[PDB]
Amino acid sequence: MKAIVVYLSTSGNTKAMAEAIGNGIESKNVDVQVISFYDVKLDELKEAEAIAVGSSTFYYKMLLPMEKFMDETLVASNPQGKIGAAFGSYGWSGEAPILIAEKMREMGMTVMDPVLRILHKPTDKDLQECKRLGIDIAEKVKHK
Ligand SMILES: Cc1cc2nc3c(=O)[nH]c(=O)nc-3n(C[C@H](O)[C@H](O)[C@H](O)COP(=O)(O)O)c2cc1C
Repeated sequence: MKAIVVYLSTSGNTKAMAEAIGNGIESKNVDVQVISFYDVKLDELKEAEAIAVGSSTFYYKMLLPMEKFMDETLVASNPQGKIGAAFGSYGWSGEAPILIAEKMREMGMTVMDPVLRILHKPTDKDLQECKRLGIDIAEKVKHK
């Protein structure tokens, strides 16, 4: 089975989170690809049993390219009933991962806890939190 970790990142912080989530999924022998939203194909979303989506927060929102990706591409992938996860890096208000999770639920996805947001640059211990989210995603995939 297969998971995909899709992200938007402006300075690398959400990207670092995404790669650590993927490392956690790999560690449980679930296939995974960690990929920027710009490069992901519709078929790759359709193929996946679990889709984790991450964005940083700019002016209290996920950035517009990610909002479009979610409203157009993710909806078109027919994700009803799939495992979802939401994450991102932020500086003080941190709305984007909350908004991502809400969008996923509206789409019919079952969003795992925790929705994971991390201030500024992830420390090593922060990246262990990310790895744990990936382990949890893999275990959820294998349980289904
Ligand atoms: C122009 C700009 C606007 C930002 N606005 C917010 C904001 O409204 N709320 C917040 O929590 N962080 C805000 N941030 C902080 C970023 O979310 C934070 O630096 C984050 O670590 C960037 O992660 P990334 O490298 O994955 O893009 C802003 C940063 C910039 C540069």
